[PDB]
Amino acid sequence: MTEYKLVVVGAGGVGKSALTIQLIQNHFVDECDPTIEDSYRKQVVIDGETCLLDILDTAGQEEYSAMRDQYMRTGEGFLCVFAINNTKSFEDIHQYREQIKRVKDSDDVPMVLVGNKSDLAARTVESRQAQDLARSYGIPYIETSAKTRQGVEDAFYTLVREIRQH
Ligand SMILES: Nc1nc2c(ncn2[C@@H]2O[C@H](COP(=O)(O)OP(=O)(O)O)[C@@H](O)[C@H]2O)c(=O)[nH]1
Ligand SMILES: *CC(=O)N(C)CCN(C)c1ccc([N+](=O)[O-])c2nonc12
Ligand SMILES: [Mg+2]
Repeated sequence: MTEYKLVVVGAGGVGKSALTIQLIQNHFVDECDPTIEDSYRKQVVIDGETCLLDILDTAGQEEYSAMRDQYMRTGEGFLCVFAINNTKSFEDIHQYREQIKRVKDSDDVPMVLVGNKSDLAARTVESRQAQDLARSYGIPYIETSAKTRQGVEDAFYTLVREIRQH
């Protein structure tokens, strides 16, 4: 079956695992082992195509992992995630993208910028700010909540659409 290899990167606590697990298990986790990193597979129909998403949910851990290296190199699309109530997480984004540009040796990597925790009445990073970080990158911005699923399918499926047209 057609597959897409997706990688989810971003600062600690942005909700990378929560997003993954909403897409896959259709529920919210109120917390998660902050340190665990693996890939999960998920069947979805996207734009009418039956396919599998193989999603490495990264952790922040003191580098080297061969598995992590393998996904950073053969991964077709990256979700770059910050939380909209955490300005440091948003500032970090450029480190994550830059590491992806290095491992993929390209300025044109299927990516999507995700502002998670859109449910919160806690916003510190304004939407237009992220629109502009994304536009400058030439990639889409999408705001999500793992708590309510708003934007989640859209984050992932826009990423697939970016992998396809690459
Ligand atoms: N309100 C809210 N909390 C979230 C959301 N996503 C994650 N969280 C919380 O943020 C914390 C970090 O989540 P986690 O998935 O471990 O983040 P990770 O370190 O990026 O994998 C946990 O307490 C989650 O319950 C979200 O969309 N909304
Ligand atoms: C942060 C955390 O609680 N974990 C990494 C525990 C295991 N999780 C989140 C997990 C395990 C297995 C599968 N799976 O088989 O597909 C998951 N899919 O989303 N989260 C999964
Ligand atoms: Mg995690």
